Amino acid sequence: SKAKISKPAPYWEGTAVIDGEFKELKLTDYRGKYLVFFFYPLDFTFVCPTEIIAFGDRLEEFRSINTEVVACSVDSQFTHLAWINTPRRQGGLGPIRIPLLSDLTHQISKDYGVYLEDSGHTLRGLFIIDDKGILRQITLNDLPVGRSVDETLRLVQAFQYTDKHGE
Amino acid sequence: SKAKISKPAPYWEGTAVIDGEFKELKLTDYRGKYLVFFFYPLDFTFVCPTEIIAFGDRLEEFRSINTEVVACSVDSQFTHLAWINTPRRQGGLGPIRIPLLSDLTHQISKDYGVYLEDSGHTLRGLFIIDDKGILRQITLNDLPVGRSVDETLRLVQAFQYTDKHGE
Amino acid sequence: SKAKISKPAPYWEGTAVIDGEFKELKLTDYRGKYLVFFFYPLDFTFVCPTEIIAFGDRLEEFRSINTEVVACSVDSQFTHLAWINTPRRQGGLGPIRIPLLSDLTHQISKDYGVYLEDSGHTLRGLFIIDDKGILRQITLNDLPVGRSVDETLRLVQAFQYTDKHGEVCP
Amino acid sequence: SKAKISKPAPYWEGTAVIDGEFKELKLTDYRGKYLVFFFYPLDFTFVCPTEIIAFGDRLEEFRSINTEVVACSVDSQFTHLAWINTPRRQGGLGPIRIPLLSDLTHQISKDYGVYLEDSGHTLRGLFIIDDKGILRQITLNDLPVGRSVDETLRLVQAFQYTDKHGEVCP
Amino acid sequence: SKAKISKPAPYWEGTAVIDGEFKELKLTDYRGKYLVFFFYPLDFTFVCPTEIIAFGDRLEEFRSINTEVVACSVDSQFTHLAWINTPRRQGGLGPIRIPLLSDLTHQISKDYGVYLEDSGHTLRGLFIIDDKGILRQITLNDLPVGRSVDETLRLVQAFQYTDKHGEVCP
Amino acid sequence: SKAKISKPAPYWEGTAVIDGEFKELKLTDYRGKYLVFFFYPLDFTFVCPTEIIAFGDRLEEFRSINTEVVACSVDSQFTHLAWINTPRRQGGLGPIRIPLLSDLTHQISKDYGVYLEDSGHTLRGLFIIDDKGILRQITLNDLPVGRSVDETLRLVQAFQYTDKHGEVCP
Amino acid sequence: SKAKISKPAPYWEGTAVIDGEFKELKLTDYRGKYLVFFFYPLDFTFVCPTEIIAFGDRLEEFRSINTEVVACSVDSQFTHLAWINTPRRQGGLGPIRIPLLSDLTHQISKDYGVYLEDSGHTLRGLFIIDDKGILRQITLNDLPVGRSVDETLRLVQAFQYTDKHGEVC
Amino acid sequence: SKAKISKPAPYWEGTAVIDGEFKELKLTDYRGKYLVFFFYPLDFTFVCPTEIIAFGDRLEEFRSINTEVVACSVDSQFTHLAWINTPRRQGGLGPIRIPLLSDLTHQISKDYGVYLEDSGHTLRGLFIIDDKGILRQITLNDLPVGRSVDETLRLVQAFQYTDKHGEVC
Amino acid sequence: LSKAKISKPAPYWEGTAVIDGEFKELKLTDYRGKYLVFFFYPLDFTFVCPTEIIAFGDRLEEFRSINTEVVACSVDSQFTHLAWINTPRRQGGLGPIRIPLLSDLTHQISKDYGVYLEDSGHTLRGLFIIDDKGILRQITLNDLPVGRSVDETLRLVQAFQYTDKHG
Amino acid sequence: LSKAKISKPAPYWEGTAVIDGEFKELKLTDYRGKYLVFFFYPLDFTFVCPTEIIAFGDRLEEFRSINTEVVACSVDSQFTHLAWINTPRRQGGLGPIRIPLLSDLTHQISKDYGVYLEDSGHTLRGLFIIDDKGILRQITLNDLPVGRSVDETLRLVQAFQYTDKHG
Repeated sequence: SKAKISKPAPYWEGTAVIDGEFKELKLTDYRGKYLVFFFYPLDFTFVCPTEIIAFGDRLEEFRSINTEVVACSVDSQFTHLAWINTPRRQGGLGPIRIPLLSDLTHQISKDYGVYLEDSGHTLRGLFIIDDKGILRQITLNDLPVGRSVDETLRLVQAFQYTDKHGE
Repeated sequence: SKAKISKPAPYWEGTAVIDGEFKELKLTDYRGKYLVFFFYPLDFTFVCPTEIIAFGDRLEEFRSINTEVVACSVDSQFTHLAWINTPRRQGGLGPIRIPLLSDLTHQISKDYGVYLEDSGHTLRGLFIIDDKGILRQITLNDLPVGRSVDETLRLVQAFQYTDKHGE
Repeated sequence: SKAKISKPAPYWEGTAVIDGEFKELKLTDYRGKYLVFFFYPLDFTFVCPTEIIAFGDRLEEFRSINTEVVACSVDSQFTHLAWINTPRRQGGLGPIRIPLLSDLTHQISKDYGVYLEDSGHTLRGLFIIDDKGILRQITLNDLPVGRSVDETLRLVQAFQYTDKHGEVCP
Repeated sequence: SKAKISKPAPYWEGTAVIDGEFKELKLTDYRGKYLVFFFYPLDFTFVCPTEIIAFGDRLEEFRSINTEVVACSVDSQFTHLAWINTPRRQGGLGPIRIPLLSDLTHQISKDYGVYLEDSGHTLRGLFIIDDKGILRQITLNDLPVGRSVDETLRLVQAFQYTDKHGEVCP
Repeated sequence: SKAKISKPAPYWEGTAVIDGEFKELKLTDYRGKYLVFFFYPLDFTFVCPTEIIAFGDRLEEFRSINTEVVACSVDSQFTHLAWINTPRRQGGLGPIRIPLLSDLTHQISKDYGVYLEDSGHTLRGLFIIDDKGILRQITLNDLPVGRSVDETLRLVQAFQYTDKHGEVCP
Repeated sequence: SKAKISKPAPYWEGTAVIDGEFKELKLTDYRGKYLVFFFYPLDFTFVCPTEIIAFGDRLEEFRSINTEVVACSVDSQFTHLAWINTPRRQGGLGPIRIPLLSDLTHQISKDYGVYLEDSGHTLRGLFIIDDKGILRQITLNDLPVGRSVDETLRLVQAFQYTDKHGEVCP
Repeated sequence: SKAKISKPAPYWEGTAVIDGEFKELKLTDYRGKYLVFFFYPLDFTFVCPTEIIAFGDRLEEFRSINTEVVACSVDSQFTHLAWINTPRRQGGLGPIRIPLLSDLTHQISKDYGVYLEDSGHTLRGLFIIDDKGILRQITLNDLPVGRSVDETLRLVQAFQYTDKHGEVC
Repeated sequence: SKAKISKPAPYWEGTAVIDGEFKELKLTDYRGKYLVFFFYPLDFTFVCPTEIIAFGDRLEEFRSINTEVVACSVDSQFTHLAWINTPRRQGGLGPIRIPLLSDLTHQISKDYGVYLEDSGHTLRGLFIIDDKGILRQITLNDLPVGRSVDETLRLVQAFQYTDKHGEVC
Repeated sequence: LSKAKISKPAPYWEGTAVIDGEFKELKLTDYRGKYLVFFFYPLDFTFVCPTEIIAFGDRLEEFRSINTEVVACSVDSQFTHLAWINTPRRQGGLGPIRIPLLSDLTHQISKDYGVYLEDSGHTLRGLFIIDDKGILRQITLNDLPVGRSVDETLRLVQAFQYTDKHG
Repeated sequence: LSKAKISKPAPYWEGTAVIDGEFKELKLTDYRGKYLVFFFYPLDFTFVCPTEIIAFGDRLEEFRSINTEVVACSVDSQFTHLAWINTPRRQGGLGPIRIPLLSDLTHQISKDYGVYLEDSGHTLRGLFIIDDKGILRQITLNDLPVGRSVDETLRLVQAFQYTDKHG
């Protein structure tokens, strides 16, 4: 694992799905803004994707504080694309406004210390990266428990407040 | 790579989709029969899956010579399941009678020497394993070119003929 | 770091201040209960200890869901006790309901991966350990931003709910 | 093995019998053409050389798609020439149209990953190399089962088709 | 330990409390003066701080012989400041004229060979460093026993004397 | 090389052609007899095979002094059989009384220090091995020059003589 | 160095001059008593050995508190004896009540961390070892500056006091 | 061993007895000529040295084909000279036309692979070296069995023949 | 390990010696241009008469008339050498002496000449003949109980000087 | 490297010696129970008179009356030693001799006694006094041009036997 608090967050690049198209995406495309970078275990499971949907539905609240949100699994960009194109009712994701980055090679998961070598995918990991590319926060959940948009917004707001005013 | 001609084919186990259900599958479940074990690059691409369909449609010809056929990619069993449940017309696989083994951890691809470390999936690799678990044939194609059911049947028939009659 | 989600949380033992007394405290003392185990950077700073006080003031919310809280810094047990004996209105901690564990040697901070080699103290690390001694959650924050009791309770509840009932929803 | 799909096929050079003469033959001599490069186990066995003869007898099918064929075993160039000079009706090879490369030192077999350390000869390995010297295909068979000219032509055609036009179908 | 008699005292730097405020302090800030540099185990313990106070009250005796005194423990500078701000009556140090240097990382203590790996703090170690930065004397005491200001003054005057005049006694 | 004068000749085994058929042959099959074991570079070359034929025709001279002869090259046993089956007139060996051992893996040749890494075959090497498996004599010739049956007979009789009677001449 | 505070003091053994006689001496011979174990650089030098003399002359202040003193240098036992048999007024040490241990091989000096590799003798090192053989105090001085008997006594008394009562205040 | 067929023969140099005089001799002194370079075990033994004698007595058969012979043992040049100055009829070698090279340090024997570590002398090793300094032939015999001048001649003639014409038939 | 090799430069040494009752820095190379007899003796002030040193002392003009110096060495300090010299013979001392007593306090010189006994802390009886070019010509090592002869040493020096000139 | 250490067992040696004109296997331990003077000389048959060996030969009864044997050694073979003995002195030989000449043909004995000159292939002039318990008591190493004295050797042996008994 290369992810260390107060150090540049580890570099990543891959293929994401953004508004239904394949795009090359780099961690460093987000310099100048806070980034919530998070991992989820797999597309197309039998468990509703409440957390991705929750982050998707609430994106303008991140955007109004100069923050982007990128989600990532070990799935191919082709799987992400199909998942998005499957309607929510059939067990799919549906349209989403959050980029789904593919970590097909697993390099990215390993660098972020979230990769489950016995399973082949990640745990639930979330990372808050500031506008200088510095890693400010790490949250790792065992699989059965998701993340909260509200907790994430508090953390982002607090790191931004302390960046300007100290303490 | 651990795959060597005339040596036991390397052991594998994982989750497969077989008739639309998840099943634990082991290379060694096929002892007593010839096995055509093959890898393909990914589910849900924009390229028709002619080869998987071809092998699927022609399965009884393998079965009448005591031969099973298993296909494998680095995709999750959940992705395989969704791919099978997407109709052929929408860019899916449709029903298939061939197990789709998941190599989510990539261990299996690495052992078979078919894993593309820069890409995160396999090339087009096919392996003929006899009823004693011994590896008899290796075919590796660069991605753009598929396999032939007829060539595969010739090879299986020939190895079976030579097992009994020599030469 | 020896701290791995899904594995036995790394063993620790040390001197804690518990109700104004020095007691030997061990991780296995918490077997049979959930444990919120968190690190904080230093006693006696000029910045209000709002986040440690919050946990102690709200401790019954943990205890009513069979969960204990232990706080830890690299400070000695003597510094802990002096901090506790300083009134909040003077910037002290005041009397507190949760053990303050001393990690003077730095071993526990290092095993938890929260030690800052260049500063000599830890960042803000929090760890949720189930009643079987298994690590379930790791929250690590840069120095300037504290933890939430509400978030921590949501996490503990969620882990106990899924411990008993499993999958979240259809 | 140095043989990797998508990488420059491993360089080789040696003495080949070409139209009953010894010539120095190199892999780069084939630049600008596809090359089917295959190994076979041994000259002068009691088993009909049906598979080597097939390739030579059908060579114009390769040449009309800008492809050359070179066969190779661990035998010396002298053994190759003697095999060629033995009539098919005596079990010899007879005159043949494709070079027979000698890999007497075993280096080329080893670079191709087809050498059998315990036997001192190769298995049945075949390699399709594009006109840029890149390896596109590896076919390795156990000893008792030969290669197909038809399969090999299908593969070469498919690689040239996708070299120019790309993806197979919608 | 890096501390060797007749070699430059091991470099150190850190945050010290000097007249009730945080200051960066370096060993090299003392070039041109003798330095009494001593370690004590911990702030805020139940044992009376006799030895630091004795050095403090008697500081002028060192200053009149061009000598500074600096004390050090593994406590943070914030704990050092709180201890100074605690009246001697409740267990504090009270106002003090000597800097309290913080060795929070434990590096300075390790470099001086005074750190106790099993307890997380130092034993009672004292060092006489001359005006040229050279280490002249090492005193190491097990925990229970303090240092004497008079003995320290005798060693300092002895070194200054032999610096200037070489000779002891015919 | 593992071949050392006065030590057991390096063990070997392989397939030999003996009276026109394949036989497994082992160095230890010769215990109780002297063995002339010699290597020649290749079957089927343009240079006349004078030396093998000379050993062949004169075999009875070795047999009458309890000595066997075995020849070896890196060719396969199939090439050895074809060479024997080729009339001397067209470039063959013709019928032959000495076994042709195959060293296809190159192991036996390496063990005897006769292998040429850059050519893939042996130089002209000959070894006299006594009835107790001990190596008594090594002759190594660059390629162009053959061995003499008379010289080989002189060495064999000399060793048998000194075996029995020790002495050379007063 | 093998000398570590709170750990058994490094074992030593060798020939000492005791009472103008050569005797084999061991650290373990001192179990049951406190030991002031001190190294001095060389016999027969041009500077008054008032520091070894001072310990010998005030020896009873150690013994009345169950403490022995042993002095040690890299000189041979023969040289120690010659030094003793040479009168104070003449460069000698004269008769002395404390054992002089020879560290001729330098093993003991190296074990105590007091050996100077470039000069071939020790600095001025003093070690306080309790009745259980545990090292309690280390005093190391650069060559020009001697030890004080009063400070050594203060230290021994303080260790013995805290051994029994544990608690300054 | 450094002696490898087809490679330059390992360089050697040392003192030889040539013509009853000590001379410095080198492998390179032989460039332009074929060299029979042969090792024999020891001077002064109880068995007829008929094998060195045989080479000396038939030396002209070598020289008429541009070939020199040099014999070598681990004995010193002084011993070689004593052996030469001792008459055949008395255990000696007598006068001899071939240089006797001393390998007293054993370096030359070890470089040629002929040294027996347990006995301290060589086996019966012979080396044929061409006019370009390339090693062409190695003959190694167990101690009891000598070399033949006729076979050596046959070998030299054959190398020279094939050097020029290349092709038996 | 020993650095003293016959026919090689004698190992370099430097230290304090007592010369005519005074301390002087002395080094091996001070002797270049002259032959040097350099010998070790085990210790000052033992109960065994210092016969051999006295013997070399008394016969020093025999060495000097053949351009040869003599230097004695033990591991004792230069302060002990001075006391031993300043102690009358009848009291067990050396008495006045006209050869330098070199101190090998650090023991490095003894170790370099291969005469140090690591279990005792002093040297055995070792003697070295070094020629005017600094070359070691002779090594004599005696177990403790047996001393060196001045006559033998003289014979050896004159023999080396003779063959230096005439072979 | 040398194994010869004063006060330790002399290094073991075995070889062929010429004794009274015959070959005999000889080993160091044949001398246990007696003192042994064991010395090396560089070579047989040189142009330099063999004075020292003859000297030890001629004076052998002086050694034997003090329970002491003498054995001479060079790197020459036992065959050369025999020829040298069987060559009359006036012809440059040794002539009849009553000390064993040991052959160190392999050079191991010379190396173990630290007397072998690796650039020349023979030994320097080395002499060893070994007591009746096999203990090395004295080492004398002389550069080539200078020989050993029988009188010194006698003095050294009698001195060791004297202090063995009386200190």
